[PDB]
Amino acid sequence: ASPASIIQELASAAKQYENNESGAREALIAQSRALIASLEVPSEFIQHTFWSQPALSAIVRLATDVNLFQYLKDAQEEGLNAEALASKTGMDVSLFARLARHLVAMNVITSRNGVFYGTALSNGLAAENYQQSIRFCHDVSRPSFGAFPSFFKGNGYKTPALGTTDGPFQSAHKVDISFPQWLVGNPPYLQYFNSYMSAYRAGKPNWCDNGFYPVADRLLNGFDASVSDVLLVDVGGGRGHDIATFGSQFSPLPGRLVLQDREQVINSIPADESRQFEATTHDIFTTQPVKHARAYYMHSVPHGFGDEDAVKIMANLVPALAKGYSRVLLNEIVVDEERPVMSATNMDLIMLAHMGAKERTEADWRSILTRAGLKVVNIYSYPGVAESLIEAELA
Amino acid sequence: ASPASIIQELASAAKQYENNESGAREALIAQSRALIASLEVPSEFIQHTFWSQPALSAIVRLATDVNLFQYLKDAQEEGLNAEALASKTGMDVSLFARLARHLVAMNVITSRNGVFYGTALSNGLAAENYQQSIRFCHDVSRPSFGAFPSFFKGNGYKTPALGTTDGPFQSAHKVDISFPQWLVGNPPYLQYFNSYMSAYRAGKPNWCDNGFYPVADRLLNGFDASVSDVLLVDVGGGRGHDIATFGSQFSPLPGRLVLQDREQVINSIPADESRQFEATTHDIFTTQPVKHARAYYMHSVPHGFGDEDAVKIMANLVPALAKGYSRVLLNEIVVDEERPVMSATNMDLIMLAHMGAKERTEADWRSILTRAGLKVVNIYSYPGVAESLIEAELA
Ligand SMILES: C/C(=C\Cc1c(O)c(C)c2c(c1O)C(=O)OC2)CC/C=C(\C)CCC(=O)O
Ligand SMILES: C/C(=C\Cc1c(O)c(C)c2c(c1O)C(=O)OC2)CC/C=C(\C)CCC(=O)O
Ligand SMILES: Nc1ncnc2c1ncn2[C@@H]1O[C@H](CSCC[C@H](N)C(=O)O)[C@@H](O)[C@H]1O
Ligand SMILES: Nc1ncnc2c1ncn2[C@@H]1O[C@H](CSCC[C@H](N)C(=O)O)[C@@H](O)[C@H]1O
Repeated sequence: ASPASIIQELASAAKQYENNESGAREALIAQSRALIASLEVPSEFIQHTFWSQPALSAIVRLATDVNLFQYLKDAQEEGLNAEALASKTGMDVSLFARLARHLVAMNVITSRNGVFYGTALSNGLAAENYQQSIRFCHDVSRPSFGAFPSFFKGNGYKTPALGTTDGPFQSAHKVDISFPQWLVGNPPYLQYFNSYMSAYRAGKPNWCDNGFYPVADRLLNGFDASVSDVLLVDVGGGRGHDIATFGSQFSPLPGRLVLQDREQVINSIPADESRQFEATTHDIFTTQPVKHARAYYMHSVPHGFGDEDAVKIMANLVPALAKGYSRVLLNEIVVDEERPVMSATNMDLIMLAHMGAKERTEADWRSILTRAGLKVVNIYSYPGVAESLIEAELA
Repeated sequence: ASPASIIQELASAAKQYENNESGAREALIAQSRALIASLEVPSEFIQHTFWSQPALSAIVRLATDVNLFQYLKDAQEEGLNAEALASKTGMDVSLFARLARHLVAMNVITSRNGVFYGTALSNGLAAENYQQSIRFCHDVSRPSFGAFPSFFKGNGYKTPALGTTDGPFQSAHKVDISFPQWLVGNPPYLQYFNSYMSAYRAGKPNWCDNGFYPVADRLLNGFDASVSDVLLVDVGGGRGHDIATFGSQFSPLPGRLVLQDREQVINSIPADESRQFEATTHDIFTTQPVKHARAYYMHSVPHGFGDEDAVKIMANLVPALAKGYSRVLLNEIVVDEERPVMSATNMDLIMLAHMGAKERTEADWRSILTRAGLKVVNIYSYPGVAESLIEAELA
């Protein structure tokens, strides 16, 4: 596509974005990246990919060590000049201004008349969960990507056979243990990971939002407390950010909300008297203990496991399902391989770089659910959202 | 700026780009990046910065090990499917398709009906100098950026005092020697660097192009073979790509073209009977041996050196200058600190990450030239071009 036609497509998406159509924001972003790619000469592609972005990642990482985004957030509309910010961060003024000016050039913060100002982005990055996301990605994920060329050359350009212990993660970090075992052994990155799970897709429409999955019609309609008093179990739900969002959207709840994860995750949940869920320890590789709930929900859980393990994770729900009553709700990326998109290839390579795993096509998921004893009822998607919602049931 | 106003600015730049105005291509790219930044939520910024781009750098690096861009270039409009390309590259078909699909999603190659196709970008990246640029950046530059957070935390957030031996480069690569000494000791990266110098700003208007520096009026007009038969000396000109471009644009030449660089650079220049320059060894830290030439040109040379060394590099030209006749032409970035731009902060952080050096403001350069014994005549710039052209003369 020529730049001329992409300029037209971009103008068309801007109209849809002004009219507030679903997915138009993401489409406008996608047209902009296509436009850049159609105009950039290879030397500019080299500079952006290999200079601007590694420098940007490093400075953003450095920002979380010196409290930079928090200070700019506090300054609000007044901002701070380099001398004030260097003094607050304990940095050489000259060094600080050079790093800050790259953030300005990358559109992360703004600058006017020698004063630096926070932005919606940088103010958002000031939050603790984004701070820990940045540290995790730069300290843990980045070296694994850096190891891809040499790891795959050494392994003969093969897909990791075991996934767990024979991937680029193990080579980058010079261990022979799995990524989950590495996290348990390497504080503070396990708790950084748990904060990260509330940030990696934040601000995107959730499965239970309007026009995505019909929660009311499929779950609340026909809820039967005589079958079970449990409305929804979130299997592997982290610190509970997804299940809490569910409860706030469908209150008063007709039944209980049960969060299931690892003990170290459950024990890190901060106290809250307004909590609408019960936090419980469960191992996804044992049989589901909550029997006959109206819904079992998983989000980004079996995508981190090979086929044999994914089948076990789904099969372990089967003994708990009430026939004709219990829904299985799998919130995962469904890869369309004829239409590759960043949101799907991103997570795919993240799975390869940490778990040695992969994102799956619709035929892939159907095969896994069938081997588990489940059958697909319907698959729901939403424009601009990475994940689909697969509703399954007892085969 | 709201997205609405940026959409308007983008439409205005597209008109200027259609009318072929100078710098309009770069301006259109800049508006697109601003638009993306105004629409992206922080989770998408995290995914792009810390997932998409490190993965993209790694795959592009892997591509140079398996000859991928060259194969797609050879396939021309027919393209290749994953099975054909995996067979040619010696890669697992599944592994290859996942990596290739990320290149498609990042707009580096295209895909239709399961067939992958080269692009202007990927076909350009197939050239040997871009191949070696990619290896240099991923193997040498990338680790240095990755070391920024921990290096500056360890050094108290100070500008490298010596620059040469006390910077993030030394920490990333675990040496105590300077970057130039490291290159000499680490084949093949020195010759990769020399290929890289012909790629890092290729495709951009040169200083001697129309509407930039008036070569004809300032140099050719008034050329005097009785003063010297040398028209232009390129001091530190690499393998000669800049001086060869000069000769092809201003032929028949009234005087000689002299290239000066390190012996290992001169000795790597491939033979060419149509060569219009004389390749000669010279050390920029000794007095200029070519006396009274019409012009002495440097491009991206003193920007890699601290103030004391930059002064010496410029002062070493002074004994060779013919008063009233010899021009000094310094082709370097001139940083406008009130208006930060990617092309200037990019190179600034590259200087920090390799040389422990920095890009300079106009007042910075004037101070250096004055201490060297030179005075500025005029400074020329061009829309969208990173470097300016400072014409100096004997003070
Ligand atoms: C499915 C898993 C990880 C797979 C994954 C993701 O699901 C998501 C969304 C992201 C990444 C990731 O690796 C990532 O890096 O960014 C986002 C399980 C990882 C295991 C534990 C933390 C348990 C440790 C214990 O034993 O207690
Ligand atoms: C000014 C120097 C480097 C400074 C620099 C650049 O001028 C440019 C354009 C780039 C980088 C860079 O480091 C870079 O990384 O990307 C582009 C001199 C480096 C020394 C030698 C190669 C001599 C070795 C011997 O002794 O023979
Ligand atoms: N064996 C196991 N038993 C229970 N939970 C597990 C588990 N292995 C991994 N998990 C959990 O699976 C989750 C995967 S990350 C996804 C978290 C959350 N559902 C979200 O999308 O935001 C983590 O919370 C992790 O602790
Ligand atoms: N002491 C020295 N004497 C001569 N040349 C030197 C030198 N130190 C570094 N150089 C040269 O300075 C150049 C800097 S990189 C710039 C290369 C070229 N002018 C371009 O812009 O494309 C390299 O070619 C390097 O070999």
